[PDB]
Amino acid sequence: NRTLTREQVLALAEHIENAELNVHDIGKVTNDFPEMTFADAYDVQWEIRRRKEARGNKIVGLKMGLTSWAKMAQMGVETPIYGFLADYFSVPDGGVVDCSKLIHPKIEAEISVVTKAPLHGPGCHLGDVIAAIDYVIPTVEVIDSRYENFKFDPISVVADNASSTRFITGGRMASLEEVDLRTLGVVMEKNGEVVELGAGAAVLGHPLSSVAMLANLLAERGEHIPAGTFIMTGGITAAVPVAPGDNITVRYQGLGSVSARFI
Ligand SMILES: O=C(O)CCCCC(=O)O
Ligand SMILES: [Mg+2]
Ligand SMILES: [Mg+2]
Repeated sequence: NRTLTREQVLALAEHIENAELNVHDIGKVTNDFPEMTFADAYDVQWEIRRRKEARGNKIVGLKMGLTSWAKMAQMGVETPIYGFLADYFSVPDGGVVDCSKLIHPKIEAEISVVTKAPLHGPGCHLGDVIAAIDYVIPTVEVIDSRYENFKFDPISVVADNASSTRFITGGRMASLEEVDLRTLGVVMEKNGEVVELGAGAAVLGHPLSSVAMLANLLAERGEHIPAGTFIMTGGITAAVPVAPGDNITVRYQGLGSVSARFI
């Protein structure tokens, strides 16, 4: 189920990573490799992860993307995708994000979890996930595809680490039993006014179902979710462009707010 040579996997990972590291867009890689498969793209993504680990970056988490019924159908896929989170992606509550290091960023409000027991697929279900959740973390993702004008496809997007670039944590980081992730209301304000809202159910019907799905996806490569993993479960709100000068505040029902400023 692969079409790339090893040399191509290595060179594509360099090419795609350089676009993020040097803040420029690129053509979608499937233009040059039309036969590229999901396994190829994940090969490329995991190689970019290796490149970052090799230079000393810690991988502090994983994210899930295309977690909407609408999102999957737009992309012609039947399942979500995942990507990894490097330590320098992390931004503190109330922090300042430098847009000069971003290409064409947008923000999404999400809910994250940190696990306290390993999770394995295949066949991981909602019931398997519950006790493995330590606590939840209100999180705003900054997504920033390295493909120009968002002219892409899901295979290219996987290869580009699912557009990951920054994430901002904040609010109250509470045990799972204190929080209903299905009914969790989230309100995104930008420049002083409400611009988007949503509920946790927008994530596959339940954000914990996204965690179960992630375990199953990882199992396809013989991987799993180790205890202690931070997982961003998916977009609760629609993605919103951000630019220098913007202030955002995202309010999480019963869990405070997450804020950031852009320059
Ligand atoms: O849902 C995500 O977090 C990944 C989205 C990747 C595609 C995009 O850049 O819009
Ligand atoms: Mg650089
Ligand atoms: Mg996201």
